Amino acid sequence: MVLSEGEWQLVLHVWAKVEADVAGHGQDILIRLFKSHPETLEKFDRLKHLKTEAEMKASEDLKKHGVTVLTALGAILKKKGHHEAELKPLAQSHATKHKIPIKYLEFISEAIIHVLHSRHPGNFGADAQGAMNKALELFRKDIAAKYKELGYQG
Ligand code: HEM
Repeated sequence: MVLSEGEWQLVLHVWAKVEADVAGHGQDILIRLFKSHPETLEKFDRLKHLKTEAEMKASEDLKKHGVTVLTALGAILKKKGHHEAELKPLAQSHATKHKIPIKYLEFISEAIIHVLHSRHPGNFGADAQGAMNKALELFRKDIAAKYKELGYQG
């Protein structure tokens, strides 16, 4: 797939709001992912022991990681589809080191869309949500094509 430039604008216009608080959004997103789909927390060897949302909220390691995730994703969105170099090292670690199935990337995509919708209703109407979803689907499709070259297609 290919997004039009107006779709990328909608995506980078909300993203600019997210970047006002990268650590807070990181936290929200990862917590929404873990509560919705608890099985995903098992993949994290540092975080696994967390039992409640109160524990998640107070974890400095969860917050540090959320910043790591959003910073990497942001650098990929800002590429506007020309992200092949940024996707290589990411596809290699998630496919052969962490072992993250495509299904899980769909779950965090859902958590990103949930949080933006709650925090940014004015900049995340139906068109901008459709453009964010298209941008994350492009991301998943290109990662999945890389997982298969790497021998994982998980
Ligand atoms: C929007 C998609 C995602 C982005 C952009 C992302 C990004 C990253 C980055 C930049 C790192 C550190 C460098 C590396 O290991 O490659 C990382 C590590 C990791 N990622 Fe992801 N990730 C995403 C989705 C996921 C999901 C959905 C899971 C599990 C459900 C997962 C589990 C992990 C684990 C287990 C590590 C290692 C954490 C640690 O022990 O420090 N990732 N991720």
